[PDB]
Amino acid sequence: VNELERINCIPDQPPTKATCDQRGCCWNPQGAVSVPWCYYSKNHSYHVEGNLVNTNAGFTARLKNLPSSPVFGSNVDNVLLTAEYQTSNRFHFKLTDQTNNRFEVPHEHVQSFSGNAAASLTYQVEISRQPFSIKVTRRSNNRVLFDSSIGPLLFADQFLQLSTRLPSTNVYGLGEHVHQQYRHDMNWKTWPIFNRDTTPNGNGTNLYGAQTFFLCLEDASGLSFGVFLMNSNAMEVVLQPAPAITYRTIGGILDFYVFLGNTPEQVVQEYLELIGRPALPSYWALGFHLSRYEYGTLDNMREVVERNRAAQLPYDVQHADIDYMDERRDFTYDSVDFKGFPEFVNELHNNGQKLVIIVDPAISNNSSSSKPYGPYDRGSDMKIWVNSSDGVTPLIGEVWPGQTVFPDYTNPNCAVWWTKEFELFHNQVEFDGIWIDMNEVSNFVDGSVSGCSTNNLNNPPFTPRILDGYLFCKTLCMDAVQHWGKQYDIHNLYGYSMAVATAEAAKTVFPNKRSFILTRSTFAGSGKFAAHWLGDNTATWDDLRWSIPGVLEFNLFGIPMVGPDICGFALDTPEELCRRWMQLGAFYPFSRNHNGQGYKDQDPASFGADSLLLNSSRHYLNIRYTLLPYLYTLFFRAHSRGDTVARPLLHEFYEDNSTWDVHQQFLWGPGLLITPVLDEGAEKVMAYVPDAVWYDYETGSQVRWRKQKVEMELPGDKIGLHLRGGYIFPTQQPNTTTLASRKNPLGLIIALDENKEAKGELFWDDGETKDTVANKVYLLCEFSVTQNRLEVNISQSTYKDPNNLAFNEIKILGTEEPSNVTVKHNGVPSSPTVTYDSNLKVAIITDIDLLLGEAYTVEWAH
Ligand SMILES: *[C@@H]1O[C@H](CO)[C@@H](O)[C@H](O)[C@H]1NC(C)=O
Ligand SMILES: *[C@@H]1O[C@H](CO)[C@@H](O)[C@H](O)[C@H]1NC(C)=O
Ligand SMILES: OC[C@@H]1[C@@H](O)[C@H](O)[C@H]2[C@H](O)[C@@H](O)CN21
Repeated sequence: VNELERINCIPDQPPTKATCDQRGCCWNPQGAVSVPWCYYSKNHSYHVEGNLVNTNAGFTARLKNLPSSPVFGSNVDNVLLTAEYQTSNRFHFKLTDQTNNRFEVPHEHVQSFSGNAAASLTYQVEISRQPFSIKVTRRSNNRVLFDSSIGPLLFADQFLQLSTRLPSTNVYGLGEHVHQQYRHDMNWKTWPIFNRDTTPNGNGTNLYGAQTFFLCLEDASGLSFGVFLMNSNAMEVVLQPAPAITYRTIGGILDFYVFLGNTPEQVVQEYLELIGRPALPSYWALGFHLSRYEYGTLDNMREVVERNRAAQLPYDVQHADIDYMDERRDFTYDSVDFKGFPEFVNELHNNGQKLVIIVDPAISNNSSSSKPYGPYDRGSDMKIWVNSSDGVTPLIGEVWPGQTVFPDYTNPNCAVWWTKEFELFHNQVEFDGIWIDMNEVSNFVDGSVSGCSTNNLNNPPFTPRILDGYLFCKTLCMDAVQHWGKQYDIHNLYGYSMAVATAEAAKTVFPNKRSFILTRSTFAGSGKFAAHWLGDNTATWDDLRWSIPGVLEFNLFGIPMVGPDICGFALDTPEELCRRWMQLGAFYPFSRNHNGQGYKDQDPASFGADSLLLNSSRHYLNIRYTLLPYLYTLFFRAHSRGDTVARPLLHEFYEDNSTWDVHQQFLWGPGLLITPVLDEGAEKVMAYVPDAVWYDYETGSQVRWRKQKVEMELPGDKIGLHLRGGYIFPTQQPNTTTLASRKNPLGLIIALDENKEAKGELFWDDGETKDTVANKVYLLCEFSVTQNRLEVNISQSTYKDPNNLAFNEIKILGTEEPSNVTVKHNGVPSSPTVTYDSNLKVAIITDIDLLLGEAYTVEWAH
């Protein structure tokens, strides 16, 4: 056994020969650092008993345990393998207990399979009998993708483990963590996964969400595949240089999906096809959001709002944190500190702005005849709380308002209750969206106000290396009881269930509107319902750098609307950091400056009406807003097809191995390259320029760099922004709100490729109605340039914007001087103004009016 291929048989303690011998494993203390001294023997685990049986979907096999040591308790003697050839690109297999029903994730989107095996499979499945192994190969090149034969199958009631070899070290995914880099360190590394209230820092702990998806780029051809484990129990993922990955979980079942694609993007599309594509957001959510913990008073909030508005900051959304509430209790506001809250809501609305309020799951149990608290009374009446293990008594914990009960969002009735609470509150404060927080669920006491009983749920035979090392730390007892089951099994599903229930509530509170939901805790599929922010970061240069892979990873998980707290939540933010963070932050798909309690102000206009920071912030935010039709179309593609929004360079340039570990730059979709300065004191960035024609966004000039590392000069007022030749970018003159901005003239940026051609698209709908895509009430158009000719084609034309929108400017990059510019509408002509910069090779066509929704040909000569 090559030492990189050793599968650690002692994950639970310092390795000894005595434990090694008791477990029947192999002992060799002479490897390098982290090489397991004790590893599994070559035969051990399960064997296929009898023949595989063909089914309509695929096949089943009976696996029988080869007796061995009972290390982590009650082992499963007869295992059923059920394999389903679900589509040409998606293989599904599950290992279950043959004679006992086990917990299986009650996912809202994913349905059980009742089909016939798909035809024309891009993969082949090979089963070995003695001992059991499952292998999934790519048919085209027989590349082994999944191969369990590197280690055993382990299947005890509270310890399940399967490993797979990997075809490369190009592995991206898993969460929620601060991985610091984007390409996984396949050196010996364990990542624990269990939804936990913890700090995203340099420690690499489990965080707020649970994301088992990873994608592997096989080689420079782009061939890629992905793996998803459908399991909501505590677990860890062990990575090793074989290269190999081991999933180690403490309940449920091993329910695996293997996705094949021809590109990394297609793998993400295959994954999101299964778990659920992200919601199309409200167009205003794409705007800049402003927030802080503890304005303290409405007057303080109003003062921040008005200095930023006075600064002409693009600024769509104001968030109200727990200081709006009466003593930190849901569905109230402070009648003294926040007196006039409803009038302030009207002010926001009249300014073209939106209010997002924070809401917490945990509900104060402090209610009496003399001082009723409605949310609690109404919730008790309905019996929708999480119960202690007796199954009848609501579990009592402690969060912001003191002692609290916790809604059971897995109960359908709880969503009815939750909806009515929002209905009643909306009648008082007309908020536009909801920020759901602390929904892991988080508890200021461990378990409950009286702790948790010592038992196998609260104290299991094996605990993954989760922060603190106890499941119940800062959350509910594992034996707590809910509709979908015991907390042990469904803990990782609380934030997901809460997002589902909050979207249900939006059906009533915001009829036929998308609204906006921001969630802390997530599970696979939460993007269908909500955006995410990366939690309680810190105002440091490390945190600025770590933001990028975290953003890219959530785009793989199908939560493309993701970003950090710009400028850093904890700590006073240095001006230079916040300036660079705001430059970068204008390009996070979710863009919010948020600040923790008590720290110095970090809202852009607090640095000075004339400061370099405010000026730069406004500049790059005006650029973000200009490119909102482009961003919005990318979200339309993420919603309808499953594309990423913030995208790794390698997803576009996978043929180029120099892009495989790039995590300090990213793309918006296929065509905009963002290069932030990420280092203190720096006015330069060491950057990678991919294999394409690139144009400086502001000047339009073609860079001379192609396929190489560069020192990009980026003074304190700049971030690198380049447009990819070959792409057409729809724009819209910006305003301080998207309400206003959406009524402005549009533009096209045509960045020509080496062949003087370019292509693009634009999606347009009302920007807020739910179902516009499903119901085909939208405009979709395509732009193509092939020497001397721009064509605007209309493929879907069932929405006409009432604001007479039209492209009134076309900027062509990398062009020779255009002459005789003709504009035809269905072949019918019809002279635009043409301005030309011979040094830069930029033409701008103005005095033109291409109505959104109409087909045109713009023609020119040279
Ligand atoms: C919690 O207990 C109440 C009775 O107090 C009951 O009506 C409800 O069904 C219980 N919920 C669960 C998940 O057992
Ligand atoms: C920008 O928005 C304001 C409202 O705040 C509006 O009055 C103004 O006319 C808008 N700009 C354009 C170009 O219409
Ligand atoms: O509402 C109080 C704070 C917010 O300011 C913060 O963004 C959020 C984090 O999840 C925790 O720090 C708790 N929440």
